[PDB]
Amino acid sequence: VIKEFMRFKVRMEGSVNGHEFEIEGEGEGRPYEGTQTAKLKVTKGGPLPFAWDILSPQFSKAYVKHPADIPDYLKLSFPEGFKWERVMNFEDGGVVTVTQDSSLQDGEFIYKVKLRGTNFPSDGPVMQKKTMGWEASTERMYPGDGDGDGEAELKGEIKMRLKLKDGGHYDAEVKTTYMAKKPVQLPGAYKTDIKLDITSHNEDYTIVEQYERAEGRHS
Ligand SMILES: [Ca+2]
Ligand SMILES: [Ca+2]
Repeated sequence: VIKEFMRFKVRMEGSVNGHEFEIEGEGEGRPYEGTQTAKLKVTKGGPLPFAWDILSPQFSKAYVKHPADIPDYLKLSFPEGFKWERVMNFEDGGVVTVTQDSSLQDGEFIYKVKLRGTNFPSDGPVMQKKTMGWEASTERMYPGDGDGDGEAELKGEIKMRLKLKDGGHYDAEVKTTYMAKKPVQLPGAYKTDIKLDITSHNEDYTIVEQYERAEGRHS
Protein backbone atom coordinates (compact mmCIF):
# COMPACT_ATOMS: atom_id res chain seq x y z
CA VAL A 1 0.00 0.00 0.00
CA ILE A 2 3.06 2.26 0.36
CA LYS A 3 4.11 3.06 -3.20
CA GLU A 4 7.48 4.48 -4.24
CA PHE A 5 5.79 7.90 -4.54
CA MET A 6 3.22 8.92 -1.92
CA ARG A 7 1.27 12.10 -1.23
CA PHE A 8 -0.08 13.24 2.12
CA LYS A 9 -2.49 15.77 3.56
CA VAL A 10 -2.05 17.33 7.00
CA ARG A 11 -4.12 19.43 9.40
CA MET A 12 -2.78 20.93 12.62
CA GLU A 13 -4.76 22.63 15.37
CA GLY A 14 -2.65 24.21 18.04
CA SER A 15 -1.99 26.93 20.55
CA VAL A 16 1.32 28.48 21.61
CA ASN A 17 1.30 30.67 24.74
CA GLY A 18 -2.48 30.77 24.38
CA HIS A 19 -2.43 31.91 20.72
CA GLU A 20 -4.75 29.52 18.83
CA PHE A 21 -4.21 28.67 15.18
CA GLU A 22 -4.96 26.15 12.43
CA ILE A 23 -2.78 24.97 9.56
CA GLU A 24 -3.66 22.91 6.50
CA GLY A 25 -1.09 21.46 4.16
CA GLU A 26 -0.12 18.85 1.62
CA GLY A 27 3.07 16.98 0.93
CA GLU A 28 4.65 14.29 -1.19
CA GLY A 29 7.78 12.22 -1.27
CA ARG A 30 9.54 8.92 -1.82
CA PRO A 31 9.10 6.79 1.31
CA TYR A 32 11.81 4.25 0.48
CA GLU A 33 14.31 6.98 -0.45
CA GLY A 34 13.70 8.95 2.77
CA THR A 35 12.82 12.27 1.11
CA GLN A 36 9.72 14.44 1.21
CA THR A 37 8.40 17.98 0.81
CA ALA A 38 5.47 19.78 2.41
CA LYS A 39 3.59 23.01 1.73
CA LEU A 40 1.75 24.43 4.75
CA LYS A 41 -0.75 27.30 4.94
CA VAL A 42 -1.90 29.10 8.11
CA THR A 43 -5.68 29.11 7.67
CA LYS A 44 -6.67 30.61 11.05
CA GLY A 45 -4.85 32.62 13.69
CA GLY A 46 -2.14 34.03 11.44
CA PRO A 47 0.28 35.51 10.96
CA LEU A 48 1.65 33.39 13.78
CA PRO A 49 3.09 35.45 16.65
CA PHE A 50 5.91 32.95 17.21
CA ALA A 51 8.71 31.16 15.37
CA TRP A 52 7.65 28.76 12.58
CA ASP A 53 10.59 26.55 13.53
CA ILE A 54 8.82 25.07 16.59
CA LEU A 55 6.11 23.70 14.24
CA SER A 56 8.29 22.41 11.41
CA PRO A 57 9.27 19.06 13.04
CA GLN A 58 5.59 18.21 13.57
CA PHE A 59 4.73 18.14 9.84
CA SER A 60 6.06 12.16 8.70
CA LYS A 61 8.01 9.07 9.69
CA ALA A 62 6.60 6.79 6.99
CA TYR A 63 9.23 8.49 4.77
CA VAL A 64 12.37 7.27 6.56
CA LYS A 65 14.70 5.15 4.45
CA HIS A 66 15.41 1.91 6.32
CA PRO A 67 17.90 -0.84 5.47
CA ALA A 68 16.44 -4.28 4.92
CA ASP A 69 17.69 -5.59 8.29
CA ILE A 70 15.99 -2.94 10.44
CA PRO A 71 12.21 -3.56 10.68
CA ASP A 72 10.34 -0.50 9.39
CA TYR A 73 7.71 -0.54 12.14
CA LEU A 74 5.94 2.61 10.97
CA LYS A 75 5.74 1.54 7.31
CA LEU A 76 4.52 -1.91 8.41
CA SER A 77 1.71 -0.32 10.42
CA PHE A 78 -0.15 0.74 7.27
CA PRO A 79 -2.84 0.93 5.93
CA GLU A 80 -4.17 1.28 9.49
CA GLY A 81 -1.26 3.50 10.50
CA PHE A 82 0.10 4.75 13.78
CA LYS A 83 -0.11 7.50 16.38
CA TRP A 84 2.66 9.48 18.00
CA GLU A 85 3.01 11.63 21.11
CA ARG A 86 5.90 14.04 21.62
CA VAL A 87 7.27 16.36 24.31
CA MET A 88 9.87 19.01 23.44
CA ASN A 89 11.54 20.71 26.42
CA PHE A 90 13.38 23.87 25.36
CA GLU A 91 16.32 25.14 27.39
CA ASP A 92 14.53 28.33 28.54
CA GLY A 93 11.52 26.44 29.90
CA GLY A 94 9.21 26.48 26.89
CA VAL A 95 7.41 23.19 26.24
CA VAL A 96 5.73 21.82 23.12
CA THR A 97 3.46 18.78 23.45
CA VAL A 98 2.14 17.11 20.32
CA THR A 99 -0.23 14.27 19.51
CA GLN A 100 -0.66 12.95 15.99
CA ASP A 101 -2.68 10.37 14.06
CA SER A 102 -1.44 8.91 10.76
CA SER A 103 -3.65 6.84 8.47
CA LEU A 104 -3.88 5.91 4.79
CA GLN A 105 -7.02 6.79 2.84
CA ASP A 106 -7.66 6.90 -0.92
CA GLY A 107 -3.99 6.09 -1.58
CA GLU A 108 -2.66 9.06 0.43
CA PHE A 109 -1.42 9.47 3.97
CA ILE A 110 -3.64 11.55 6.24
CA TYR A 111 -2.07 13.35 9.20
CA LYS A 112 -3.97 15.01 12.05
CA VAL A 113 -1.85 16.98 14.52
CA LYS A 114 -2.74 18.59 17.86
CA LEU A 115 -0.14 20.86 19.41
CA ARG A 116 0.20 22.85 22.63
CA GLY A 117 3.13 25.17 23.34
CA THR A 118 3.41 26.69 26.79
CA ASN A 119 5.66 28.84 28.95
CA PHE A 120 7.80 30.37 26.22
CA PRO A 121 9.41 33.54 27.63
CA SER A 122 7.75 36.60 26.12
CA ASP A 123 11.20 38.04 25.31
CA GLY A 124 12.66 34.72 24.16
CA PRO A 125 13.65 33.75 20.62
CA VAL A 126 10.47 31.76 19.94
CA MET A 127 7.98 34.50 20.81
CA GLN A 128 10.24 37.15 19.25
CA LYS A 129 10.73 35.20 15.97
CA LYS A 130 14.52 35.19 16.30
CA THR A 131 15.25 31.67 15.05
CA MET A 132 16.83 30.52 11.80
CA GLY A 133 16.23 26.80 11.25
CA TRP A 134 17.28 23.50 12.81
CA GLU A 135 20.68 21.90 12.64
CA ALA A 136 20.69 18.32 11.38
CA SER A 137 19.65 15.89 14.12
CA THR A 138 20.04 12.25 15.09
CA GLU A 139 17.07 10.51 16.72
CA ARG A 140 17.97 7.56 18.93
CA MET A 141 15.30 4.87 18.60
CA TYR A 142 14.59 2.02 21.00
CA PRO A 143 11.69 -0.29 21.96
CA GLY A 144 9.97 0.68 25.19
CA ASP A 145 6.55 0.87 26.81
CA GLY A 146 5.22 4.40 26.36
CA ASP A 147 1.54 3.90 27.22
CA GLY A 148 1.35 1.69 30.33
CA ASP A 149 -0.04 -1.47 28.74
CA GLY A 150 3.12 -3.46 29.48
CA GLU A 151 3.95 -3.90 25.78
CA ALA A 152 6.78 -2.07 24.06
CA GLU A 153 6.17 0.56 21.39
CA LEU A 154 8.83 2.52 19.47
CA LYS A 155 10.48 5.42 21.32
CA GLY A 156 12.80 8.13 20.06
CA GLU A 157 15.00 10.70 21.79
CA ILE A 158 16.58 13.73 20.10
CA LYS A 159 18.89 16.54 21.20
CA MET A 160 17.91 19.32 18.78
CA ARG A 161 19.57 22.68 18.17
CA LEU A 162 17.94 25.74 16.61
CA LYS A 163 20.11 28.44 15.02
CA LEU A 164 19.51 32.01 16.24
CA LYS A 165 19.09 34.88 13.77
CA ASP A 166 21.30 37.20 15.81
CA GLY A 167 24.03 34.58 16.28
CA GLY A 168 24.07 31.58 18.59
CA HIS A 169 22.00 28.46 19.20
CA TYR A 170 18.99 27.38 21.26
CA ASP A 171 18.50 23.79 22.39
CA ALA A 172 15.58 21.42 22.92
CA GLU A 173 15.34 17.88 24.32
CA VAL A 174 12.69 15.76 22.59
CA LYS A 175 11.02 12.46 23.50
CA THR A 176 8.49 10.77 21.21
CA THR A 177 6.53 7.51 21.41
CA TYR A 178 5.35 6.00 18.11
CA MET A 179 2.50 3.49 18.39
CA ALA A 180 1.37 1.20 15.59
CA LYS A 181 -2.39 0.58 15.30
CA LYS A 182 -1.93 -3.16 14.67
CA PRO A 183 0.68 -5.72 15.82
CA VAL A 184 3.86 -5.31 13.79
CA GLN A 185 7.51 -6.18 14.33
CA LEU A 186 9.51 -3.73 16.45
CA PRO A 187 13.19 -3.12 15.66
CA GLY A 188 15.96 -3.12 18.18
CA ALA A 189 17.75 0.12 18.96
CA TYR A 190 18.96 2.16 15.98
CA LYS A 191 19.35 5.80 14.94
CA THR A 192 17.77 8.06 12.33
CA ASP A 193 19.67 10.95 10.77
CA ILE A 194 17.29 13.80 9.90
CA LYS A 195 17.73 17.17 8.21
CA LEU A 196 14.79 19.54 7.76
CA ASP A 197 15.05 22.69 5.64
CA ILE A 198 12.63 25.54 5.09
CA THR A 199 12.98 25.88 1.32
CA SER A 200 10.67 28.86 0.82
CA HIS A 201 8.24 31.01 2.75
CA ASN A 202 6.32 34.21 2.37
CA GLU A 203 7.39 37.11 4.54
CA ASP A 204 5.13 36.31 7.49
CA TYR A 205 5.40 32.49 7.34
CA THR A 206 1.74 31.93 6.47
CA ILE A 207 2.72 29.88 3.38
CA VAL A 208 5.77 27.70 4.01
CA GLU A 209 7.53 24.91 2.10
CA GLN A 210 9.71 22.31 3.83
CA TYR A 211 12.04 19.54 2.69
CA GLU A 212 13.22 16.66 4.88
CA ARG A 213 15.67 13.80 4.33
CA ALA A 214 15.70 11.01 6.92
CA GLU A 215 17.56 7.70 7.00
CA GLY A 216 17.71 4.94 9.58
CA ARG A 217 21.00 3.21 10.27
CA HIS A 218 22.56 0.86 12.77
CA SER A 219 23.80 2.41 16.00
CA1 LIG B 1 2.94 -0.11 25.61
CA1 LIG C 1 0.35 0.13 23.34
